[PDB]
Amino acid sequence: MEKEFEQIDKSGSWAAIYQDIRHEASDFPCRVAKLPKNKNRNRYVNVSPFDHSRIKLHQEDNDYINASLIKMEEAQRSYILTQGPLPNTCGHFWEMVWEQKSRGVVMLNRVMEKGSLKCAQYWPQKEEKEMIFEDTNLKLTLISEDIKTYYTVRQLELENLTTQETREILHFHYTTWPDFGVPESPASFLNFLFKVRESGSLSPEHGPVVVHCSAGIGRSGTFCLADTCLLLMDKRKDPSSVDIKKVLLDMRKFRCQLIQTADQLRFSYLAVIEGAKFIMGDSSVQDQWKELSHED
Ligand SMILES: O=C(O)C(=O)Nc1sc2c(c1C(=O)O)CCSC2
Repeated sequence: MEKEFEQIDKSGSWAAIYQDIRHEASDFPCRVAKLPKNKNRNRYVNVSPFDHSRIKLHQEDNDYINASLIKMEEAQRSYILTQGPLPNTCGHFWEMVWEQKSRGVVMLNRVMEKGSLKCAQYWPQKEEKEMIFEDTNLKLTLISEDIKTYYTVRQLELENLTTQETREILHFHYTTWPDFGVPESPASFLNFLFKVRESGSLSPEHGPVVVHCSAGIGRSGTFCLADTCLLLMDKRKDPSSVDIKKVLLDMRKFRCQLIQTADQLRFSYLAVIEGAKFIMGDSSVQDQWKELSHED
């Protein structure tokens, strides 16, 4: 990837490669997304889940959410990628987290960005003010939170009000990754990815992690592409056998248009190439990312 990276950079060809990926990517129907009744369930008219990998809500009324299951078979990790919840679909989002048995929610965007409300405020910002989502009968409380300078970790309690079963959900909120943008550095992104990893939420005893940005494609695609490249590499301890563009194409079978610009593609190569130092047995790089990232 690293010889590949410098051949791309050297000849200024990131947009054409990105363009090429774009022409190779799958396209499957998104007919349920586009039903008239689901119009207000999609944030963006042109970003829909394919029918074959969409998450169905376990409810008879209307089972649709804008969300897909990215099942990475070789890597043996799955993720749910979803749009930032809308004001009428926060109760569906939480219904999805409960039914799917997810332990973690990775949020890569802010509620407000570039002057616009890119996502609903779907979680409580304070402990005394729980949310009840009456359409899906679910209660959520802020148990606490750890605010760093570029991310915050929250612990949430999700109650299914129908059984009174309770689960803890960890929320990993990256607050300084710009829409259509890249993280400040490979260090700080890697520091963030490894916080999520260490917490256990990626672990196969749990449902798939839920990753969202505002559309569930650009920042989320970038997050997942890095994670999975690094997992692949880990399982074989063989960096040279991971084909990043080929992993992004496999992920694009399950949701359209994963990774939104050519600099996000380029950052993913940066992230995986740096992350490999750690996968290949230099644990010291991890606490270096931590220093560089200025987390406190
Ligand atoms: O949130 C991201 O990282 C991302 O993919 N966002 C996307 S992808 C996308 C859009 C947006 C957006 O937020 O405006 C606007 C419609 S075109 C494709």
